Amino acid sequence: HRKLIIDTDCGGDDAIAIMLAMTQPDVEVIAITVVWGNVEVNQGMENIGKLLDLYDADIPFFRGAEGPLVGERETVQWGGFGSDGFGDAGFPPSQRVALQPKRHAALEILKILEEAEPSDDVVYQLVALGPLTNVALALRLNPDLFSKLGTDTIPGIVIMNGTSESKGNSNMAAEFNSHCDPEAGVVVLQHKGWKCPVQLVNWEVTVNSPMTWGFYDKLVNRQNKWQEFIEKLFQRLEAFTRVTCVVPDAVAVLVAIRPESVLDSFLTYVTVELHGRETRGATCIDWYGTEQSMAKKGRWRNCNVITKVDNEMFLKALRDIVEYVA
Amino acid sequence: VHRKLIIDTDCGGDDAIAIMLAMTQPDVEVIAITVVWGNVEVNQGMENIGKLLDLYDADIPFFRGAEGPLVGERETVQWGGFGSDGFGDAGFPPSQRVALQPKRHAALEILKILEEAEPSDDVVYQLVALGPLTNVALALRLNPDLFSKLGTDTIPGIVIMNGTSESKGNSNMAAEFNSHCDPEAGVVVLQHKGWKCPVQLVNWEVTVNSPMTWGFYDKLVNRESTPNGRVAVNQNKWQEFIEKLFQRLEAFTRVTCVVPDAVAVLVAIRPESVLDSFLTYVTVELHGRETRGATCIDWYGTEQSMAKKGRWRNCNVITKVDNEMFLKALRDIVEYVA
Amino acid sequence: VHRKLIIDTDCGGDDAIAIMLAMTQPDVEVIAITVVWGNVEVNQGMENIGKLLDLYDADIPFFRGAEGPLVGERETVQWGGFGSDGFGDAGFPPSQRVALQPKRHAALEILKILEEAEPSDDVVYQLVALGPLTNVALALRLNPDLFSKLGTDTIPGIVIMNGTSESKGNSNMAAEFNSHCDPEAGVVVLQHKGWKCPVQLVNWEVTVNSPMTWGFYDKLVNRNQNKWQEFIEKLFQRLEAFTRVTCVVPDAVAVLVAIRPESVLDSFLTYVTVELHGRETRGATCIDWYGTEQSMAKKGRWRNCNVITKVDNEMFLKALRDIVEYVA
Amino acid sequence: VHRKLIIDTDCGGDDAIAIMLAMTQPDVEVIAITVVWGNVEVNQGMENIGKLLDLYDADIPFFRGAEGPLVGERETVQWGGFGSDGFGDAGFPPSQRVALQPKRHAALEILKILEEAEPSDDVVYQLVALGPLTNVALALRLNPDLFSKLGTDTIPGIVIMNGTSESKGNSNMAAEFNSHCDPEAGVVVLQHKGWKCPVQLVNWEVTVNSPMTWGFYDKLVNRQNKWQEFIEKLFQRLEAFTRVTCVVPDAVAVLVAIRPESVLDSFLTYVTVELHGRETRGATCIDWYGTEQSMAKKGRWRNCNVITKVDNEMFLKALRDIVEYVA
Ligand SMILES: [Ca+2]
Ligand SMILES: [Ca+2]
Ligand SMILES: [Ca+2]
Ligand SMILES: [Ca+2]
Repeated sequence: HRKLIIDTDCGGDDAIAIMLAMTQPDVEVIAITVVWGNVEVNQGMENIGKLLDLYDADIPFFRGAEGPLVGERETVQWGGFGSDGFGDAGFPPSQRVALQPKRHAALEILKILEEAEPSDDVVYQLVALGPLTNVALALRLNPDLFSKLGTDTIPGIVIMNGTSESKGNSNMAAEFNSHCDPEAGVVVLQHKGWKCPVQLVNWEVTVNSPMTWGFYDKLVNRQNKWQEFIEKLFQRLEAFTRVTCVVPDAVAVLVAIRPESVLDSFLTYVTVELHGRETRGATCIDWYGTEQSMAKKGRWRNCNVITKVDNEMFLKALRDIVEYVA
Repeated sequence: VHRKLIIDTDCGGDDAIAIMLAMTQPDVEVIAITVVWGNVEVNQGMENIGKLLDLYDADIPFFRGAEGPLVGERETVQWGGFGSDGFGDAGFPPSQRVALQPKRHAALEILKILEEAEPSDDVVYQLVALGPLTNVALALRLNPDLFSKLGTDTIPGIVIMNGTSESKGNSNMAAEFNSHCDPEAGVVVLQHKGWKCPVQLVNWEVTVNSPMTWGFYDKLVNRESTPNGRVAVNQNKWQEFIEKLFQRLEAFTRVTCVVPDAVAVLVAIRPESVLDSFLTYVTVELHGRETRGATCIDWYGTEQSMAKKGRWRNCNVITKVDNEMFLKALRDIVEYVA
Repeated sequence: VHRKLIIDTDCGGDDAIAIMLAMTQPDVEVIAITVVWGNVEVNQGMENIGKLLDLYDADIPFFRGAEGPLVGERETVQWGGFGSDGFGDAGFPPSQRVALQPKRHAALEILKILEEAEPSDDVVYQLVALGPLTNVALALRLNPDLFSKLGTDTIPGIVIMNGTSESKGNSNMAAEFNSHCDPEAGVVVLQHKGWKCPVQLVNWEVTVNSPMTWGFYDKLVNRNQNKWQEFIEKLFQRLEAFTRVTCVVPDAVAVLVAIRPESVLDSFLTYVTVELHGRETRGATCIDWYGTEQSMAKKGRWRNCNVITKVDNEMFLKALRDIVEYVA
Repeated sequence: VHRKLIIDTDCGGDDAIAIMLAMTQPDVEVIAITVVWGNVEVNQGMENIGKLLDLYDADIPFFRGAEGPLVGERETVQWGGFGSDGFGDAGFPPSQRVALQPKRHAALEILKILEEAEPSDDVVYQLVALGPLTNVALALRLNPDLFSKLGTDTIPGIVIMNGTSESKGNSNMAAEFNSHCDPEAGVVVLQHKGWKCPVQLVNWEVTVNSPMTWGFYDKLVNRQNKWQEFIEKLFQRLEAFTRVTCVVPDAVAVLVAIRPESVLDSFLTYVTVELHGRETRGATCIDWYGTEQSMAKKGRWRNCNVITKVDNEMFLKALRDIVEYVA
């Protein structure tokens, strides 16, 4: 049984990803932590509330950082999902928002880790679907508790972050979440004491595991109440971009909870550039480094670069979202 | 007007003189000491603060903070001017106070103090930072709103010993130690929205400009001679401690002795000691090769040019401190009766 | 179309194969070889070119160029894959051609050749750069206008073995050797206004994707030799001992792209530049994958560079095969 | 000692006063003027030098140099303090000298001059740089060895108006214009091995500390002769824009080159230019506390004399000498 903390900036693919986690057996989302990114934290809170209304779930969700770990944001809000990142769909506003605790998301990660009881029946995982600010902030406050995540075998942290080929979608080199907070990425990747290397679910690997617009049409039944919500959520994205639809965060959640969906990967040293002009936020990957090269430069195999996900397993998981009975 | 201070510190020789100055001034109360990495490691820092509070018998609580920069490995080296422990290698008796202290991270303690703070016309809270800004930045990103509880519209909420005014760097060619230790933290502090008063930047050059003479020092610690020659004759426990604390620094460098952190504490509690300053936009360079940690100052920026760049006057660069008031405050340390 | 090539080079093992390729292809004539620092120092490079031209008894002139980057000390290290002289440590007889060469800096020679050139659609001049771009940048800064004499509206004037398309850096984590050697020079080349055709970027990954097999190599070198095969066996002997299923010969791929444009099976035309200021990414190749006409105009960007993504391996092997079968 | 100067310039208002100072001093001869981009474009610059030489009837040759930085697009803006042409928008008659000038790029002219230079104890050669260092850097990478012909063991071969001593940047927060214009070029000049004497750095703050008064200026232009009339016209926009003191930085640099006794204070140490900072690109980095052992450990040496005080009295007298010149 997996217990997940999902850290998110609450866009359309974040919603599909959360839906995937909540409709999979032997998985329980125990907290949702909101971070700035594609929409502002206040709007994010509203989005999560609307998504949890749909499920009637009593999962607690928390306000996190409104900007980067260090300095003004150097990225722009995309707007691909619409002005609220959620379809501008007219969902009824949620009464869940005001009920939520005041605790900063970072302090909540720590509280959950503190209260966590790892055994072989119950494993805890953090999946990060937005800029890493909340996670970095928690890490520098109490680094030790992060060893409670994962197993020697099961990854404690999976992140939707960076590139494997520096096809940047934010600047020329850097992926959005990474570019949003490069400092936070360094803190996550440099951290000592993960039980398993960070799993890097990067842009290119999600591009190569998309859904077809044809598949989408069938998903949304071109109706039970889940398909209706997905149609409304994706309506702006659909008008703006529609042969394939890339749903990155959902790929990340799939990697976390079905590790067999990883068909190919490369375990090596990875870090984030902080200081370049065109390359701030770039993912730097030691492709050729030997154990002897790394020792010399104080590197180590800290990151598993995911290079191929099983598309078939992904589609089935999406299919499972719309067939879910509580 | 009573001041309640939080002092964030990396626990070197000049940090000790600064805390001594805060603790011996009337209408001032140090309510918490938060320890940060810098010239000594946090563990050693804790031991230093404990030895300093033994001297006073003070029950001020102190807290372990960050062991390294906000982001990445330290890019500075430990100076060693005050000795291997940054505190004289003097054989002070180890303190029993250390083990008694609460486990709380220093950052969470700043937030707790701010949360419990009850500012009024008669009570003002101030944060004086005497080391790398890591703890402060960390507290700031967790709960930025609480920081408006510091200061008044008139009295500065934050005074930092940090940076340069002329980029005479003492860590690399351009950057001062504390700034260079954690440039990212400095950006967080200076870019923060909602300080009641601009950050007061007590920089390297203004502290160099307000030093003590070795001759003054000799009198501070009751060395005399004639007769015959230089020896301490009837030292109080404050002078004895100061003599032991500075003994390595003295052997390494000894006409003037610069005590930067003490100057910053003076600025915080006696604002009339600021003879000259320049209010403008200041930030810290994060990305240069030779200039990482540099203090960048908008010397010629107008209201118009700052508006167009998303700048504002966020920092008061202190350029002259009253040396006479500084010496008197040091004098007041050795004359203190509880 | 008769091609006249200027080959700028740091005179390593793959540089030699590349030059051999140019010199054994019909309707191609190498008219100058300009030497640049890189995997070997300029003096050693001069010696290498001399020994290669001895083999052919070619009277092609060759020139000393920059001994270091456009700006600052080198931030790369000499690889040593081809041996201590970058040329097999093979005991080739030293060349008498070296002392005969003109004193002219390589940069000023590029300018002289461009000045004397009569370009038409029958006779095209092409610069192929196989090393750090120092000499080219330096020439470009001094007389940028003359560089329009290279190429056609159809045929590329400049082809460079440079950069990555995927930031699999072989010098630091992100940057390829030639690019990391001189990132400033790379910006000068890619930012230059007035190329008739975009710069062709023969990057690391595309050359990795078009290698030779060690088996192919054994046949190339006949495994009763001829003089070309003997020289290739000796040139690659250290590389072979150090690394030997596939052998990557990047500079040869670049020369192939310059003289047989039909070997480019796939490419992407967009805006490309080189990072100057990153800590881990100095020398990185920055490629505008998603740039549109609207986004590029706002950013002062334009489609300046053709990123080569697949070369025809079959055409490549045939061209290497043609080296060892050459009769003057 | 007879001095032979090459003056590298971006042709603004203080560049003109500076060149006028060089041309009106005894035992000085300007033998070439090399034009570089900066406050005005090279084409405009050429026009300006031509108008200045018309005034003197001088047959000094001048050359077109770099239109932009050594590497990448300019990251600075044209100031416009001296007006739209950097020269007063004054209506000076256009010069017939421009079309006569050789086509040689300025960089290759520096090399030709150095190649033909004949140093002796009677004749010393100096390069004074009054703009972005692009031309000088470009000449240095092409043929570094020739640059040892400049100077003496005692007399500086290169004097530059460049950088800051206190990082009071007038282009960004940290950097001075010329330095910010071309940081890469500054590294090339400062890192060069083989100068006979350290580079003399005539920086922004020391020139601010040796200005002229507007009152002095009034007396200078006779508030009249052909020299004064020209100076009044050249400074007319600057005067309307800014007018107690008027800073004339390039003139201070020329003064330091030709009257070394005007340097009242300086500090010899290791200096370089930041290439990679966001806010500090173009900053002057100075090793204030470096020692002989500390510098050796880090591959540094004393490559640069940071000028910290110039004799204002000597400066004013030299300006005074401009308007009293008889050929
Ligand atoms: Ca997201
Ligand atoms: Ca301190
Ligand atoms: Ca090569
Ligand atoms: Ca000028």
